[PDB]
Amino acid sequence: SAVKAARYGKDNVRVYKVHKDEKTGVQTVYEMTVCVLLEGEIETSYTKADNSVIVATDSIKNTIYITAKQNPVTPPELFGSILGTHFIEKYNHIHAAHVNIVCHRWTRMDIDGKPHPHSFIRDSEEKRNVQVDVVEGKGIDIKSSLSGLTVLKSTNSQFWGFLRDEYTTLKETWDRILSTDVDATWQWKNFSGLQEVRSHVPKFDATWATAREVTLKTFAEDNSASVQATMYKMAEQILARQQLIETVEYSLPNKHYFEIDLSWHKGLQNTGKNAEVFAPQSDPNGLIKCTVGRS
Amino acid sequence: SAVKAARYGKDNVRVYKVHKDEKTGVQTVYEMTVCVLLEGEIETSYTKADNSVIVATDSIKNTIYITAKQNPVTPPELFGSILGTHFIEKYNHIHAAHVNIVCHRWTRMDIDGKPHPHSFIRDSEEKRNVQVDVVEGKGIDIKSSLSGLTVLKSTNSQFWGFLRDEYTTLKETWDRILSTDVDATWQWKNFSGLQEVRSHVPKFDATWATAREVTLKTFAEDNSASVQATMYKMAEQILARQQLIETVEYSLPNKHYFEIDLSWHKGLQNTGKNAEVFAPQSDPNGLIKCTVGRS
Amino acid sequence: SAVKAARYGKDNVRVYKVHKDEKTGVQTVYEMTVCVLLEGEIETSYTKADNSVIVATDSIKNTIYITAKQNPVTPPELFGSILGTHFIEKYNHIHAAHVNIVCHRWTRMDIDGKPHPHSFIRDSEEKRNVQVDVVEGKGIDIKSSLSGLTVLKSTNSQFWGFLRDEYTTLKETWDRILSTDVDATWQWKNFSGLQEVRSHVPKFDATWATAREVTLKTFAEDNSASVQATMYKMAEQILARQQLIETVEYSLPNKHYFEIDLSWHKGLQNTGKNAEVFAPQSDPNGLIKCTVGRS
Amino acid sequence: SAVKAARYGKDNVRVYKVHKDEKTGVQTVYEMTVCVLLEGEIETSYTKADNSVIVATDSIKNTIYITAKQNPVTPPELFGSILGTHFIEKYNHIHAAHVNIVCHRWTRMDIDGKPHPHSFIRDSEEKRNVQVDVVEGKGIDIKSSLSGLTVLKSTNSQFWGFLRDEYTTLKETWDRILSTDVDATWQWKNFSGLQEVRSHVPKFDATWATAREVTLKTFAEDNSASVQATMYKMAEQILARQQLIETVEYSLPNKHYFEIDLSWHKGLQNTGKNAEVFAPQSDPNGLIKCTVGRS
Ligand SMILES: O=c1[nH]c(=O)c2nn[nH]c2[nH]1
Ligand SMILES: O=c1[nH]c(=O)c2nn[nH]c2[nH]1
Ligand SMILES: O=c1[nH]c(=O)c2nn[nH]c2[nH]1
Ligand SMILES: O=c1[nH]c(=O)c2nn[nH]c2[nH]1
Ligand SMILES: [Ar]
Ligand SMILES: [Ar]
Ligand SMILES: [Ar]
Ligand SMILES: [Ar]
Ligand SMILES: [Ar]
Ligand SMILES: [Ar]
Ligand SMILES: [Ar]
Ligand SMILES: [Ar]
Ligand code: NA
Ligand code: NA
Ligand code: NA
Ligand code: NA
Repeated sequence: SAVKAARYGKDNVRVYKVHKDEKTGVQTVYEMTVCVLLEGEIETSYTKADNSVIVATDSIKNTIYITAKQNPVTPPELFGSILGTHFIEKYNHIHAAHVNIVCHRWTRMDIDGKPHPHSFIRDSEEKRNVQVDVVEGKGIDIKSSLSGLTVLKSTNSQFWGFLRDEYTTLKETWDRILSTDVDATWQWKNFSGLQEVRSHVPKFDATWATAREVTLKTFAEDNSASVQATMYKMAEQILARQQLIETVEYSLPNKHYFEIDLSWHKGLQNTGKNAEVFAPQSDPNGLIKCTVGRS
Repeated sequence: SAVKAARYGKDNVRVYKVHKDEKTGVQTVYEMTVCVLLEGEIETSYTKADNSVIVATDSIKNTIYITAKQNPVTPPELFGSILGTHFIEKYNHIHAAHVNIVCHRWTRMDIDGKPHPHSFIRDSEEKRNVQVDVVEGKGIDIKSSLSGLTVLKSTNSQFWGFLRDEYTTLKETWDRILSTDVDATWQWKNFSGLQEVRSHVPKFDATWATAREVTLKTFAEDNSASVQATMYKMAEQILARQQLIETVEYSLPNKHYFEIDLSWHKGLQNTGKNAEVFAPQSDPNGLIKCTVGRS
Repeated sequence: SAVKAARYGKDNVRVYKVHKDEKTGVQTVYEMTVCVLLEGEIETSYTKADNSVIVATDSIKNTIYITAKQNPVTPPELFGSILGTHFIEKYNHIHAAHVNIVCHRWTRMDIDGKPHPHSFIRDSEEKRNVQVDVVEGKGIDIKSSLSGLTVLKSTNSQFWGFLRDEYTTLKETWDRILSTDVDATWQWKNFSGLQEVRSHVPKFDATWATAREVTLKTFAEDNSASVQATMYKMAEQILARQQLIETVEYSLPNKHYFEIDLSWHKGLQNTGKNAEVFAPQSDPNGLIKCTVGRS
Repeated sequence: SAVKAARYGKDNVRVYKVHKDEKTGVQTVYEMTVCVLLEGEIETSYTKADNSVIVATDSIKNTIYITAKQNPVTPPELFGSILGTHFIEKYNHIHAAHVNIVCHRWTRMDIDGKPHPHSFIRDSEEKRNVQVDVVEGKGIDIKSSLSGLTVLKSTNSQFWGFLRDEYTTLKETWDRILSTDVDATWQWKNFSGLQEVRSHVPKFDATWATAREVTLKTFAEDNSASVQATMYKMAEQILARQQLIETVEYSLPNKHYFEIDLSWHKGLQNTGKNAEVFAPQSDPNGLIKCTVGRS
């Protein structure tokens, strides 16, 4: 047998960084979880117990904290590119660095209507993520995402006109609840290297803001024919709003809220126009995926 | 052998309710998870396979949905009181109903600076909870809480002058990170029954808002001597601002953020006044608890 | 305002210990998660920023590791008793130590039908737990438990003859699935102190083994009238088999498996005697509790 | 813009099936979680609100329960192939069915040393999984796996000879703890369709048994030079033992157990040969991946 593929490194590296403006006393905090996996001429660590080719996962962990000390950790697209570039440049025999970052929310507190200089709240488990693949000779491939953005609308969702056969029980509806956990990913044009990533740094925060704003507005305002039709509208707007993105991907659960027929109890009316009380369904869930690109 | 205590019922009952204003078109959503456990003359269900005494957990589930249909689900102190009162009043042999409610956040979306009439975001995993114990002959005992309120301050936390002996390694500090998940409970004066709960309804939302505001402002503004000293100031203020509360209880983890000595690497300075990059510790954690009452 | 209750210490302390027999080469591993909370004359740490009274949670953490180094970590009732006794004996102003231990399974691997000397599998998420409350002047109160013991029987469960009224939809059944996660606790007679705990050491492993054996055999063999009736028979037998236990407590979810009527599809029969395919329900769940003591 | 890729369906479908031998009274239970995602000529559901092309996720859920009623649910490779084949054959415009199955453990109880006819224990959260991709014109691609197999050895693990530079702090060791959660995947030769999958049905259970046996024996017996070197030995043995597999993939966390220097406390010796008490590290973790094929 032979090694067809291999990658290794350190996962679940928790990092915090603080910025202190000594002039204003304003502090800004950043918290992330980092994974770095390396590829290269490392076959022999698997086949021949040749540890000489292994940059120790412990050393990869140290390198994450050192890089965080010596560079901005924002935007995560840039930090990931710096960290990935370090490994392929430092080590002749390392040819790819795969850097995943989950960014945790620390939103500045407003106390008596003024932003507090050094106190933060985790407003939601919503994440901002990157996958940065730094490949020697093939530049830097960046996927950006937001995930765990949990939303519900109580009307202006519909689902009718779907295929009906001997497997179908679902009633058509012209008025339902729609609730999802938004996972939205935008795939950047290939970058030639760290210089080109740096040249575009402001577009990262901007495009995340756009993706989040388009997601929330389209969800709120679309009189939805389906998850499919609504998610496509989000993707096409994001593409129209950032030329450097090639594709937008959505992965959306349909988190069902079922009507509860109470007519067995004192003729209580709680269906159709009378529906007030619903049973949120933990499982199963619809799962709807799309990747949208330019025509 | 004999039954010394027994309670039974339905846990993890997910409930959603919508209110629709037909004049303004504005919709408001409520989502909770409910547990109801019953006590009474039920020992024979355990000792003698006497199911005649069981109000089926399935029937308790139906009753939660029916009660939500026929009553306001807010504030949760009132809904719990109504639900618990139902069981002890309806069934001669049921003498206690223990109602736990977890309220899930659905915060109205602002789209283009305007509140949306029917679109919501889960803006934190923070919960608002009640435990309502309805006991025949002994009234209604309510504990109200907020939980999952995750906060961090980057400075204006200290920990020095603790006991130092042969078990002590911790360095004194005059400037550290403090981060916690706030679990805060306020225990109401005993209520005689549902009428007395109804007479205090506005105080529930008001006291929750006070508890949250005091928590956030005190956390942000206190130059903290310890978790102990800071949580005590929160509890004090809440007691001073609602005379119908007997006690305020805090349970606070100390979610440690450790400095990282990088001086082994090219003499990099990242401790004391140079500390920028920290290692968030998943475990272990300080756990600090208080119950504060009136002098 | 005044402190009515306070306790503080270190939670989520992960501990591993290995025993190595140098003669046989056989190694034995223990892994636990420990929480120690202290009470005593500590109110001034809350009211007056008086840290002089705090045994640092960091120091409690060190003490857990040192105690594990200097004593057996098994049975957990003994280790907890030793750990708790340390704090109240060492520190004049500490009057109570509350020790919780979760024991993680590391079961020796059988390789080619032979027990391996140093290789282990986590063969369930089932835990063995203790809560050891060491209170100066009032001895040592131990609750022992098994939890996370997940079981299912496919028949020989029934539920009929429960109360039927206008809230009732549940059909009587003489043949259903029963599945639960067993949480079983046995409360020991108060011990005068560490000497008395040491005098009963063999009874801890023996009573845990009895509790587990009775749970499994009674679950498997009882033609169950209800969760209530089955859990009571378990508690009875355990009380009858260890006179040093005062009470046995069960907390059992009813993890519902619902029949699926498929008769709408080509007249497929999948209910009653034809029931083969079921929908496991994540939520809600029955929750049935008992505490059984001696007549 | 345009749809580059799309797939949709139902996730987290919990299924239970029982087999009853009426002759012997022996019952056998199976429990799984199923996901089915469909591809085909469905672009217009996204682009034009054309729901005519949507087989409702609700209908996909019904189809899972009907297929489970009408077919064996074991081995999961076969059930997945039947379920996937159903969608591409039933619907002209559906061209691929992607079927993921997680199999949950229900191990028959031994009561007084005899296997019980209808009582089961969940021995471990270890899963057996399949990914079955049924693609019209391109046959059936099956990945089989075991996951969540949690193991530890207390010695006969080493890690020395790794690269040392200005980023390295890790001490070489000739005797450490090694603990992992095994995720092992074997990729089958492409099958032309359901007939060819059926022709190989016994190899599925056999190859799972082999994979699990090789994993446990190699882990227990290898005097490990690294995770890399040990996982490669497992993969090469599985390939040698089943000709119909093309690749074996392992993904292994290195779940670190750190020594605790206690020499600051009464010169306590707990390092190197004296190491008894360790701190299990929740995070970060080494992550080591390999895909092995034939040379
Ligand atoms: O088995 C190991 N492999 C590695 O790559 C590694 N790096 N640090 N420790 C390690 N252990
Ligand atoms: O065993 C049971 N106990 C109960 O109290 C119950 N209620 N519904 N189903 C039930 N099953
Ligand atoms: O605020 C704190 N309280 C404590 O009791 C403590 N112990 N270690 N660190 C601490 N921080
Ligand atoms: O938005 C929806 N899309 C679907 O594909 C679907 N299927 N059932 N319900 C549904 N809702
Ligand atoms: Ar960070
Ligand atoms: Ar959507
Ligand atoms: Ar609700
Ligand atoms: Ar605090
Ligand atoms: Ar241990
Ligand atoms: Ar039971
Ligand atoms: Ar199944
Ligand atoms: Ar391994
Ligand atoms: Na390189
Ligand atoms: Na009553
Ligand atoms: Na004492
Ligand atoms: Na087809």
